[PDB]
Amino acid sequence: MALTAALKAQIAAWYKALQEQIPDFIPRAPQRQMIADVAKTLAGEEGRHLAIEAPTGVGKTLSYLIPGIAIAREEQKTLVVSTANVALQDQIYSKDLPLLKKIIPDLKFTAAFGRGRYVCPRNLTALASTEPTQQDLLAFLDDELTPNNQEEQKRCAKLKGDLDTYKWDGLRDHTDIAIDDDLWRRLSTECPFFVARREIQEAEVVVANHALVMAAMESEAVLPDPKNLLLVLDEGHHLPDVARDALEMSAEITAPWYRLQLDLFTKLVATCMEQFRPKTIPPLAIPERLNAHCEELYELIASLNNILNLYMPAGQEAEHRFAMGELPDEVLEICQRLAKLTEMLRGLAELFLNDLSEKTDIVRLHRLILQMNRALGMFEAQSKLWRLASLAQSSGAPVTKWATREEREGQLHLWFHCVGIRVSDQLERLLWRSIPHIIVTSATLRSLNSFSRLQEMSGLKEKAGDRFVALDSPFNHCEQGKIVIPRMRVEPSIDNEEQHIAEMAAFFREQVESKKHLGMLVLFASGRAMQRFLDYVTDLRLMLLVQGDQPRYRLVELHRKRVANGERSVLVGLQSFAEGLDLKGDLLSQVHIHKIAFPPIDSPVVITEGEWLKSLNRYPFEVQSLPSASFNLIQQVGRLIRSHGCWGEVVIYDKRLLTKNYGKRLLDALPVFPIEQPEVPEGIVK
Amino acid sequence: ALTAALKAQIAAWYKALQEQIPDFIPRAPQRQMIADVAKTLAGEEGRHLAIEAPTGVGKTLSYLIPGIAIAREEQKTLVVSTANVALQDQIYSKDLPLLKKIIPDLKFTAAFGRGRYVCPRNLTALASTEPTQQDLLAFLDDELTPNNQEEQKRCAKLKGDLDTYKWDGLRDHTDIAIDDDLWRRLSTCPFFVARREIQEAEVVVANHALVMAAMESEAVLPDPKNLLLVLDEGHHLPDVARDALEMSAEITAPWYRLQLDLFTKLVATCMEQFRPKTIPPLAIPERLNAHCEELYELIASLNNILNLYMPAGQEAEHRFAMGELPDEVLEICQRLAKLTEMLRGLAELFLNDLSEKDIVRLHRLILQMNRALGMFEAQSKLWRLASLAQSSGAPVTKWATREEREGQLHLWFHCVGIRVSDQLERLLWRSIPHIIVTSATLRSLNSFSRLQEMSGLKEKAGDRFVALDSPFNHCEQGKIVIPRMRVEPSIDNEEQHIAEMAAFFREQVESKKHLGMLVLFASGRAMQRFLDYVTDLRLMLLVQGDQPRYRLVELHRKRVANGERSVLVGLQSFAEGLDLKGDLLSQVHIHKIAFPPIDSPVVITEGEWLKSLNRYPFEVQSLPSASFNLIQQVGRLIRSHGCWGEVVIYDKRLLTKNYGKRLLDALPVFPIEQPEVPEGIVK
DNA sequence: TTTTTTTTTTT
DNA sequence: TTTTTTTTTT
Ligand SMILES: Nc1ncnc2c1ncn2[C@@H]1O[C@H](COP(=O)(O)OP(=O)(O)O)[C@@H](O)[C@H]1O
Ligand SMILES: Nc1ncnc2c1ncn2[C@@H]1O[C@H](COP(=O)(O)OP(=O)(O)O)[C@@H](O)[C@H]1O
Ligand code: SF4
Ligand code: SF4
Ligand code: BEF
Ligand code: BEF
Ligand SMILES: [Mg+2]
Ligand SMILES: [Mg+2]
Repeated sequence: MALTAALKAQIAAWYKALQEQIPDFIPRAPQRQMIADVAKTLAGEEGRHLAIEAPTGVGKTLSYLIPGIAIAREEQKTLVVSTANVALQDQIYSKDLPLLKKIIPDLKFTAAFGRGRYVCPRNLTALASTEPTQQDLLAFLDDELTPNNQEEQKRCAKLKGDLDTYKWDGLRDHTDIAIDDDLWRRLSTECPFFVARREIQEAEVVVANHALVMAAMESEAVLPDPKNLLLVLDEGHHLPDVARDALEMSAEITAPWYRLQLDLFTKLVATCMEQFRPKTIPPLAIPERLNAHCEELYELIASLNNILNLYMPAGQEAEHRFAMGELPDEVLEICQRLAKLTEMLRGLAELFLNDLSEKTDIVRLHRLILQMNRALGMFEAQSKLWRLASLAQSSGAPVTKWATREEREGQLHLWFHCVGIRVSDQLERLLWRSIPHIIVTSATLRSLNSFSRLQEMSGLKEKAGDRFVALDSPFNHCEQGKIVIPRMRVEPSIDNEEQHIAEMAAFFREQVESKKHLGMLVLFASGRAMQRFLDYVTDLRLMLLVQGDQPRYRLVELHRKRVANGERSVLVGLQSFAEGLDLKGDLLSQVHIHKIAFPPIDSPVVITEGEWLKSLNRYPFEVQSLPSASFNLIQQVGRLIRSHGCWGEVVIYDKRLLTKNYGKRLLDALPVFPIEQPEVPEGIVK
Repeated sequence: ALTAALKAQIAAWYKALQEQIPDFIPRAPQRQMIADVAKTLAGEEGRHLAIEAPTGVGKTLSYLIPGIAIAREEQKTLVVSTANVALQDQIYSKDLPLLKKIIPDLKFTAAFGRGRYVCPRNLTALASTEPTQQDLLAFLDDELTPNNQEEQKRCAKLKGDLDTYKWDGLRDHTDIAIDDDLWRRLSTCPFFVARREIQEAEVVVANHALVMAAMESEAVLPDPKNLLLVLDEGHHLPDVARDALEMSAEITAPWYRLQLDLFTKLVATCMEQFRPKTIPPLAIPERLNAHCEELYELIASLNNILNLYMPAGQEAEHRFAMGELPDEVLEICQRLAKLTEMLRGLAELFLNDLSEKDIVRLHRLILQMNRALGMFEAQSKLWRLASLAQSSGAPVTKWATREEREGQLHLWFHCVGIRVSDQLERLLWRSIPHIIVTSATLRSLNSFSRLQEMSGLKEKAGDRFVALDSPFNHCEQGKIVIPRMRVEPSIDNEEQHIAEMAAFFREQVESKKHLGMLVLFASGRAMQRFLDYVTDLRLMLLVQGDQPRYRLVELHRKRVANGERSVLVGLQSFAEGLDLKGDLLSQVHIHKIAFPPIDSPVVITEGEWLKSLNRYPFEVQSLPSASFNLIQQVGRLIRSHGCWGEVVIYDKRLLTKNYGKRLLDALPVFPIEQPEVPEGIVK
């Protein structure tokens, strides 16, 4: 419970070694506060988890890293630091942690990423063949990867050498060679993914992202045991959303495909029995029983195909969302029985998998193990899906339910989808009650000056011993920067995107001509808006580092290097650069914000949530839209001031901050800045 | 900190005490210990304080005065814990009353385990129900029925003294004899009255076992953060700790199959009738059944493996050397730890859900779930320890026992860490802000390293280690009398040696030079045997086992005060904290050097681990505790300036053997006389 | 009452 | 080096 004397001493010595390690170190009261509270929670002195809000630039990273590393070493535990995206992962791994390793020269830290971001060596080799192709029928059936053209081949040769000259580690984000979305789909499914994941076991600090932490809690195969984990959820305000996205379930239900899956599974169970018989035979493994079971399950799937197909236009890609997540009684009945039958088949598959796997006819057995694993995976998905479709509520809210008919290989496949609108109870099972003590931190945790929204979405509760701390900002923003809202003619509506982007490009272009700022950042709410904006500043492309051209944090580095040379450099990007990115002083003195980032509203889950909110007589704009845009605006504005020596301005090109009823509330959530309103040149939409 | 108001207050109380003790003689180490205990308890000087003061210095008042002052200034409960119930009673009926005069608003209570309280229901049944004559209907019911009428009458006078408020309900606080069988039936409302008194008492007088339990089952004491804790006779703490931290759980395969079947059916019935609005994955029937099957198969395998180590179909035992399990058994234990921990969590979750939630049926399910939780708590802790290779830098003792109860055999698995320093660190040292550990025997070979290694108290943590001096003039105040026993106190000579000791003792009584005597034995066997030679002296003997211990002490004091000779005879409980100044005790008879029994699986495994660390087990486990024991025993005699008399030690190995020097050198310097012994007539 | 539109990650 | 069974609790 109580912090040891060795531990407090160790934290104090490291934190003091910081004064000599940041030569321009200035004491920060909230940093000290957050060190103490983080130490208390992680060491098990006062409560379960800590949701601690500390404003942008306070220095939260070192605030949780220092105590976390101390307690990890003393307790022989693993500190897991999770952030919102790979760019912020890279920043912790490449900038914060190395600075801390100057103070702790034996610190061992790694970063963890999902398998999909790692290049596959077989695909890379095939993609980097000098003599690539024939347009053979043989080639068409043998469609192992071909280098589309010669320059792309050259890319793959470069990446292939740089893998073997060890510049590249295997991750899409960790090379300077730009790679295409489709080319990455080709490149990525001993190998870099396993040599990367091996380092987790011996690392004291693992830098992950929230998606990977969610998958890790449910898989239970990527991180160490939860009881041996110290977990910090940096930029924690994204956890519910990520959790909701992690717990979405989708499975194919196309009846002929489903019947074939059941046929194969029957055949596979029987062959396991005849070749590697278990000691006790599962009742469900008896052939008459097993295909009685499979026949009932198939007929249920066929009827659900008929029913769902009556909703959608025959023979076209389509979708149908059930309002309020309420299924018709017949469909719910079917779902409940499918949950039963697919769970039973899942359990049978798991049983055979364990039996075969314990047996470790080695090659024959390995083939059967892989097959049984694939069947097990399929029934796992099924079971989760139908158990979710059968719920009338989950965490006090409906479950979004919808079906799609989508195309692959010229064939339509029927898919069914379920998403819990609220997810708190699942967070309780996967994180809150599984990890002894967790830090949830961010500069934007409170909504309307309350932890109420967060408590509703995450499930964290005072009654369970969760603490909620709101810290102050040490910087005097009015003495360091200014918010500038140009008097644009057009609000950034939907009818005005071209006009507004052209007027923004014009003003921006004079700010570049002003030569007042070597370091600037341009932030957009959508890729389309950004790509559209780049059409107006083409003559400037040499000075721009744009998200998409090189991996995000490699762009950040290039920016740091140019600004250090007295060169004008402009970062252009999206959400990844709008949050957590740390550019001190001259590295970022002018931030351009394209818009208020109101979230998109077209998803089945978001509109089902909207109808549920309205059924509870709550306004969806107030609940699901305005806080998202407020939080985003606070983070974006927060890119500017990172120190008492930071300086400059935040241009916000959304006149609605003064124009609409919600503009006052948005500005009130921000740090206090003087506001200037300069005039705008003519915007020539092209 | 130690404010001026608090210094003055402690000062003033210690001032009034001089008038309440008119035999007062100034005691320097007493003053020192008072200042150190106040400093530590107020937080001024580190974390915890291990302070050794010699026997009789007056430690009780030394820690009581600062503790009460500081506890009162703030809003803390001073928990005074000592080694046994007899010492609890001595603090409660003697010392605390003595400074309650000075502080007439002082509130103090004693806390004991639930086992020491009578269940008023059971007492009522036994007193108000005639013995049944042999009738199956009576047998089938197995209602509490007194074996005979004598027993019924005695339960009736126990109930009369209870309801007349003449008996507090504690086994130790009535003079009516109660054998272990009858107390087993009388006990499970006095217990809740005692706990309520804990809630607003300024001083709570406990024992070490109850503190340990309070630290793991967090319900007997208040929030640790609001506690001041003194551990009187603290040299017992590691042992208590070790004994409390032993985990055992049944693993009988048929029994285990039964328990898993019941838990499965119980979970399903909860699901069907009080479904929690969130289903835990493990509660899905296909998964809970797969889980329980795997668990059962592991338990059956473990049963087979262990049955290979133990004598065939009988009461048996098997201990794993060095606490190292065969690799297959380690694998099984690790998997059992996971599986039982998961089932424990599921039972807890369901208990929480039912509990937060059709009163009669649901109450029934809640009690069933709480028992299931209990069973899986025991299992998961046991396997978690069985899985460890080391705890607190030492092996984990691991062994299985097969015992018979009602015509069937039960298989049990037991684990106990040999060192518990880290567990004491997590449960005590890091849980209470400031703790006094005090005793007359804290150092061993004139160093605090033994206590440091056993307890986990360390300087690094800001724990202080103080050794005070004795004011008393032992050489000018008493003698060590070692008679020339013909036979050593070995094993095939015990009858002979007890007959000689009885003869010498009998002449010491016939001399009439001592009004107060204490006879101390190392075993109940030896004491009972020696009593066979003094039956004619029975009327002046007060013997442990005949009345509760401290009530024997009180009778002893009354008789001695009225000029009648009195002889206390007892064991460990009379050997340590007992205080009899002056006339109450001028002759102490020590039967033996109390070397500890070397019989425990834990003690054997410790012996071989010491050996593998190239340490002589005699030097670490037997001799130091014999020295502490002898020092404490000898320390019963001299309690003051003007105390007088002698300590007869009937173990001639203090002169014959080579550890004799070291035992004698560790005592206060006493002249040693070696008188002749009468012939020993073996009865 | 109010109002709003597409980022990021992993399975 | 040599030792041998008290006490208390969940
Ligand atoms: N006491 C301090 N003095 C000076 N710079 C600091 C101090 N603490 C942190 N920093 C640096 O100031 C910036 C703080 O930013 P960061 O930790 O990214 O803030 P946030 O809390 O938004 O994550 C970083 O560059 C960090 O290295
Ligand atoms: N200053 C003193 N002078 C004389 N007797 C004292 C003094 N202080 C305490 N005593 C008494 O001496 C006896 C021994 O004290 P006690 O606390 O039993 O010693 P120990 O330190 O071994 O526990 C008690 O009766 C106590 O009240
Ligand atoms: S293992 Fe994953 S990465 Fe290595 S080759 Fe097979 S697929 Fe490509
Ligand atoms: S003690 Fe507890 S159980 Fe025994 S009677 Fe009083 S209340 Fe009922
Ligand atoms: F809150 Be900081 F800008 F990451
Ligand atoms: F040290 Be005293 F005998 F309690
Ligand atoms: Mg940050
Ligand atoms: Mg004492």
